[PDB]
Amino acid sequence: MKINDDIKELILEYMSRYFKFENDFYKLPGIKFTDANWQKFKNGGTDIEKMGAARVNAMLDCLFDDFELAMIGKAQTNYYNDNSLKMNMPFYTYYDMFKKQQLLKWLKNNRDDVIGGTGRMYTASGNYIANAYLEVALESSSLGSGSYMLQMRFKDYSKGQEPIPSGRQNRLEWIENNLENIR
Amino acid sequence: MKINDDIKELILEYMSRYFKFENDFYKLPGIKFTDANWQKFKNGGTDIEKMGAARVNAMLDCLFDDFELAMIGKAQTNYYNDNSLKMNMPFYTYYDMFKKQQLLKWLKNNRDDVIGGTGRMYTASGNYIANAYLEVALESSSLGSGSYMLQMRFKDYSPSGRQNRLEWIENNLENIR
Repeated sequence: MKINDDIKELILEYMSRYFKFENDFYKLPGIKFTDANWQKFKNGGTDIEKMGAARVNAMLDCLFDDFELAMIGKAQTNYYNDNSLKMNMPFYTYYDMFKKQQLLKWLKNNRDDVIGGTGRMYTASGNYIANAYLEVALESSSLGSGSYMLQMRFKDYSKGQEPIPSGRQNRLEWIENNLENIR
Repeated sequence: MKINDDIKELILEYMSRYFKFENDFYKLPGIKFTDANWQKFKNGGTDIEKMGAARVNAMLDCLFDDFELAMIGKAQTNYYNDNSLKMNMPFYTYYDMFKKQQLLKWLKNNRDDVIGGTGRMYTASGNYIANAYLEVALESSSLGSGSYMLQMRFKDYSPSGRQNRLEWIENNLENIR
């Protein structure tokens, strides 16, 4: 893992995916940007490398599962050592591809260990964004109390938007039928 | 995860495990402390929360595999929500326990997939500390070019072949942290 402009672009990309209103994110405890400093951050006026470590890691902690933070670091290693990848796509897009390949690996090795659920997002005003993402985990990686060592987040980007069913088998089949629609 | 004093204590603990001489670590590119500022950092004079994000994450990147960085964050969630854990032990100690329990899980449920090898550490003077740690990974998690999605590091405080090195790990569970 390396903090740089690719990570700033990744944060801003994922912030826009989960948060309809930017202030629901940038006013969060641990992040707490003023309206002016937020705009400065979005527009390239603030070097993420020199920003406070707690603030940068709080933005990452909000947007990504801890396992996704490991995937970001592993994706960076692949990206910075592959000239074809750097030539063709920005880092955040490569990360989505790395993450999708991890899900394909889970589905291939043991589809029956793949579980999921709807994820919500806490806002600065003390409310929640319903259906912010689809949370996917390997059941065997359970850490107890709804925690999992291997866990990921996806967003449904289809026009069709096939309703995500509640029920273990129906959800696994939904995932398998919407692989091209989730990012 | 969360950057706080528990992480500063964790960095200092792991730095002491892998680096015989402190300057081999704190003078590294991307970390680059002066002798005076390192002393200030070491004895609570520098707030890690306010330090540069790239510097803090470079210290973490050196000391931990990216999968271990995920384990730190998951361990923090368990630790901050369990009053018995906070009462009895500091965070870094709990993290070693969380990590050890992850290894036991791999040995129990993914035994035929457990691979290992010697890890080396790059120093500020441009050389390598050859047997810095035992590297343990799940072969099926391979990312190509010696990279693995699921990978951990252990320090031995006390062998050729896959099932053999596996038996060494199983016989030295109490000797590694």
